[PDB]
Amino acid sequence: TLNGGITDMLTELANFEKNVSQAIHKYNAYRKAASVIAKYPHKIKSGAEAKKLPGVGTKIAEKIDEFLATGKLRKLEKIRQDDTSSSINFLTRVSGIGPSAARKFVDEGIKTLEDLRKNEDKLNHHQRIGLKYFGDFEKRIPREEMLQMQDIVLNEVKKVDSEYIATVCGSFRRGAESSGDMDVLLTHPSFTSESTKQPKLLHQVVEQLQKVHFITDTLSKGETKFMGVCQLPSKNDEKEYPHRRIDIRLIPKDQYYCGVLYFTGSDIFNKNMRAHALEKGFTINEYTIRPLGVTGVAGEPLPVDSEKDIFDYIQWKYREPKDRSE
DNA sequence: CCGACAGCGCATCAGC
DNA sequence: GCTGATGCGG
DNA sequence: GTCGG
Ligand SMILES: O=c1ccn([C@H]2C[C@H](O)[C@@H](COP(=O)(O)NP(=O)(O)OP(=O)(O)O)O2)c(=O)[nH]1
Ligand SMILES: [Cl-]
Ligand SMILES: [Cl-]
Ligand SMILES: [Cl-]
Ligand SMILES: [Cl-]
Ligand SMILES: [Cl-]
Ligand SMILES: [Mg+2]
Ligand SMILES: [Mg+2]
Ligand code: NA
Ligand code: NA
Repeated sequence: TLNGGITDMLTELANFEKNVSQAIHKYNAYRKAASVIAKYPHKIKSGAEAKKLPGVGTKIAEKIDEFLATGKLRKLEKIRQDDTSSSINFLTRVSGIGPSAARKFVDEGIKTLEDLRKNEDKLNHHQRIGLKYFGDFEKRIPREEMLQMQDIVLNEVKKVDSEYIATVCGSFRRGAESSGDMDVLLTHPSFTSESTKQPKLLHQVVEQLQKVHFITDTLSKGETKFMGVCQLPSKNDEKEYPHRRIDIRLIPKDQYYCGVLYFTGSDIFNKNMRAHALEKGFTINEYTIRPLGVTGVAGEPLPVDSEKDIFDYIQWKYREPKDRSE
């Protein structure tokens, strides 16, 4: 974190374009610049120095010079003062409320935590739970708690069927000392790219986890993806653990590597890798890596038997999960 | 300049 | 009821 | 907002 001041600035600028301006490309431009600068092993001394890095252009370089000289950015100082922008940025922090709903509520005058609570009636199910656990979802999860959660998930899944294989991905698999949430990749021999010999595969698991009171709420749920809430059990007289966000993805067993690659992230890593893939003439999703014909249309899935095989197709040396945190 | 910028599952809605 | 588009995950 | 062709 040699350039934390600069990266935080780029991140605030990113959120602004995302939440207020609804300009996703500017959002990603800022995030890319922040990321590349985050792994830069030197304390940046000038906008020009930073401009040498890919993803950092003239505009961002000018802002870096402003930030390095004054220790702040006028554009942000003004944005921070703007009531609408402020309110819109804040509301988007509730899970379920994005830029559109945020601006929408702000129009109606609903712009504070208090306002949301006195208007639950104006929230869909997901946004309702997000408000309920607003404080909790703001908290980080120490890796030690992730370990306890991992144990519960793997053992409970094993109890449903010994053939299930639950792998904890996301930032956890990347070695992080704390996570924003828990992401679980699920596989079972009965569900392959070729067939679904068994129904309720994901349901059974969700059900069992709810049975033992690990999963407390549901944000969204389908046959292959579950997005909800969970909580570690506390001992007698012991304060309860904060509620945690949990995501579970059931992927075809034979497409495991593409699935684990995707779910391990990071999101920026995935976007960079998938983009590189396109330039190399391939397309990558959580199921497969396919070549791109002359027309540009995806071809048939190429054989994959490891994460490395995917890296090899696009001519990228293998990168351990811990080195994919972009 | 100008087009590209990753990919997709679930919830919700408009139009039929 | 469906399909298609959009918001959200994030 | 940044980049490549
Ligand atoms: O936009 C996205 C979001 C997530 N993902 C993938 C990569 C990411 O590592 C994984 C889990 O998503 P999270 O939003 O949970 N992110 P991550 O676990 O990396 O970080 P955090 O610690 O915040 O949960 O899903 C994408 O491909 N694109
Ligand atoms: Cl944009
Ligand atoms: Cl994105
Ligand atoms: Cl600032
Ligand atoms: Cl695979
Ligand atoms: Cl596919
Ligand atoms: Mg995560
Ligand atoms: Mg997640
Ligand atoms: Na640059
Ligand atoms: Na939100």
